[PDB]
Amino acid sequence: HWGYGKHNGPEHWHKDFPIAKGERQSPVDIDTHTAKYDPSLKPLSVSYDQATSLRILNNGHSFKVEFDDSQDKAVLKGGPLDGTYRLTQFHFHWGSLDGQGSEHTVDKKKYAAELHLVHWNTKYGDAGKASQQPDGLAVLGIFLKVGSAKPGLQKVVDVLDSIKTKGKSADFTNFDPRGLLPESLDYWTYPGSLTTPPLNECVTWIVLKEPISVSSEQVLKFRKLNFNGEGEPEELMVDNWRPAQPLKNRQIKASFK
Ligand SMILES: NS(=O)(=O)c1c(F)c(F)c(S(=O)(=O)CCO)c(N[C@H](c2ccccc2)[C@@H](O)c2ccccc2)c1F
Ligand SMILES: [Zn+2]
Repeated sequence: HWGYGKHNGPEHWHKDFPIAKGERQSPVDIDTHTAKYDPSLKPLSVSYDQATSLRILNNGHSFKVEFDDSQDKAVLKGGPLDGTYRLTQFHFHWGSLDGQGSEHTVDKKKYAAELHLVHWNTKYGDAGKASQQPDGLAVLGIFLKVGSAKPGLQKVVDVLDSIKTKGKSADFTNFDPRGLLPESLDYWTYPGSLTTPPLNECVTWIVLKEPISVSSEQVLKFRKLNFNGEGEPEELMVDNWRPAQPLKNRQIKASFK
């Protein structure tokens, strides 16, 4: 099946998912100098106060924390969005070393990791149906640089030893995703896709300008996860990022400057 290695990695995905070479694929390089400031864009509304995390799982591609999205509890609205998007999960992409790991890049700069908070448009009723629509999903992307620790990430890092291999999961309640956000909500936005198969072109990307800093010890815990199930050969889960794809006929908009 698909993955991130030489024989089944991003350059191979188009064979099973031909949209991989489509007109609105993600991630992209964000050219800060040619993004267009749009003074008409609204501030992003991030209403995470009633978030209810439920579980964390290693799916053999990343790890993900899943939320109760059966009611409006943790939602994203405003910015470039029409209507209300419900948070369903977050996950990360990261590198084998600190100089790569992010999917979006900024002026060709790669971060050590990128956090994706995935939300679905409540007019579509569920994430599956939303994934089939051009305005189905909004993904809030946040870059991680290595430096000071992020205290609000610690609860995540400390449970990862319990989900080392593909298919392991644990209950994971009362995690506050507000503790992963940087101070600023300034952002770039463009229309794109999921960055993993099936690569649906259904995402409004909102990528925050300000990275969060995480420590070396925090990212080192990510890199101890395994892609494999227990009892297959050990392959560390690292470099689970798709590289920048061509922008094609898109303009990236900025909320600032
Ligand atoms: N970088 S990305 O944001 O594009 C991305 C990922 F990188 C990613 F790893 C996942 S994943 O679910 O953790 C394993 C690969 O599916 C998902 N999950 C998909 C998803 C979850 C919740 C809501 C919408 C989409 C995936 O599970 C999916 C794909 C297609 C249709 C429904 C669900 C994902 F969206
Ligand atoms: Zn992602």
